[PDB]
Amino acid sequence: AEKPKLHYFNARGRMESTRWLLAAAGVEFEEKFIKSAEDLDKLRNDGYLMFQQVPMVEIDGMKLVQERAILNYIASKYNLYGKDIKERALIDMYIEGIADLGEMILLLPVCPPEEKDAKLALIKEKIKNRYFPAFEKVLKSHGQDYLVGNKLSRADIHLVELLYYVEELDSSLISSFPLLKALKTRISNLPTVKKFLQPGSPRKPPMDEKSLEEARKIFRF
Amino acid sequence: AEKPKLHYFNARGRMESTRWLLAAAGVEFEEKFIKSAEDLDKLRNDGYLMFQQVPMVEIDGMKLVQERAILNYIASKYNLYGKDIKERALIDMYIEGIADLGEMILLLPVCPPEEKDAKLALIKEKIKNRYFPAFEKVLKSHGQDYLVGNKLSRADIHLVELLYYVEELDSSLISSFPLLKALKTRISNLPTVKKFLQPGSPRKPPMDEKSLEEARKIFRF
Ligand SMILES: COc1ccc(CSC[C@H](NC(=O)CCCN)C(=O)NCC(=O)O)cc1
Ligand SMILES: COc1ccc(CSC[C@H](NC(=O)CCCN)C(=O)NCC(=O)O)cc1
Ligand SMILES: [Cl-]
Ligand SMILES: [Cl-]
Repeated sequence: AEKPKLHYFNARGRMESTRWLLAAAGVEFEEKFIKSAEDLDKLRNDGYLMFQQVPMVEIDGMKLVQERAILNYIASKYNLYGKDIKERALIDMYIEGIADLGEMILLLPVCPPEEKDAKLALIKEKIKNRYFPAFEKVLKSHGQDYLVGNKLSRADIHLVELLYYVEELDSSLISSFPLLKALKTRISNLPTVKKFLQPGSPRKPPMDEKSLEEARKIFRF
Repeated sequence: AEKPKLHYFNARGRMESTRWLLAAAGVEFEEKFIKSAEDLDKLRNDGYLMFQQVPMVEIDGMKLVQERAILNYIASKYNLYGKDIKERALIDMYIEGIADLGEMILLLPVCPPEEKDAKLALIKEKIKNRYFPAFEKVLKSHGQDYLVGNKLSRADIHLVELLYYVEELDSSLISSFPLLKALKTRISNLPTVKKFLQPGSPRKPPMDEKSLEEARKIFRF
């Protein structure tokens, strides 16, 4: 069973959701960490990166770049993309909202320092008034344990990953959303996810100033 | 089955790729233009916008928001998403690179005035050195008339749409990419696309200063 190989630097960034999804699905992977700009250039010069960027995942004979292409593939392969085209639409709608919020959070430390305070406030406003109410409403609507189809899907995994990041940001933000809290708990207790959340897994820590500088070095921004 | 109904303002923006894809698929659709902040607020208040944003498309009983959710559903529904999981992986990689370049171009007029010139220069370098070479290389690899599976897919439609925007930016950018020029011609001559390119279709013009101010008042930015 040829192990997916994840090409990225040693940090969450744009590869972390893939780590979560693979782990949730019970899929053992290996990581090849990029440690320098010359490591990145070697991947490029070797023809591994369609758009000269990473993440790249070697899986099932493909060299897949673009986080959404990677995740869509994994989700479909491991039956985490719902049962039909209509369930996929709900899943897609939900996870695209999750991705918008996740992007805001991801880029927050790369924000011009003069914009950081207002943008943090905007994110917190959006969490409390836009995103968390949307997902709370979906869960309340059907009263089922999962977002879509009464069955585990990538939507549950991606939302719960985001809930962990929001907790890191401000642990109060979830406080008025009991159904999200309950989903976090249930999903975090699934054996594959529980193992991923335990010390020693490939799960990556929050990116510190230093890891961010290693990114600026490697990717030249 | 209802005719799909597209909720957006009367401009390209984030709904235009949906108009291209539906039109290319031969699917008749209706539009309901938002003209004020109040129209948008009515859709939000009445519960039809999961994340309080448009585009929203009413299709097959869903109120689908999020452009990628909308496009994924339409592509699957109309057999424009390839024939298997690995073809979808190529399609997704391709269209995610298209979206990255498209997003840059979309947001150019909303750049601070003093950053706009430098951002245009960077977009032009990326077109010439990163994106056009990637898609040229795909077309060269198989020499076929379509990007994937020797069959029209969403990737051909989204690519050709982008080639039209690039042409507006600078008609010289494609000049050294003969296979891209040929794809633009062929796809533009497909009966459905031809009709969409002709007058009187739902295709939208470039956004001018007056349309941008309309967006600023409806969406409050
Ligand atoms: C705040 O933390 C980070 C750390 C790294 C990155 C950059 S991820 C590597 C980058 N890839 C992309 O931008 C892919 C997006 C596709 N939709 C990359 O490879 N950059 C090199 C380059 O663009 O030349 C972003 C936020
Ligand atoms: C350069 O021209 C434009 C014009 C309008 C828009 C905004 S499109 C409407 C907006 N939707 C989104 O941002 C959707 C993104 C989901 N990934 C919207 O509804 N904004 C109101 C709001 O966010 O409250 C963007 C560029
Ligand atoms: Cl990516
Ligand atoms: Cl959207």
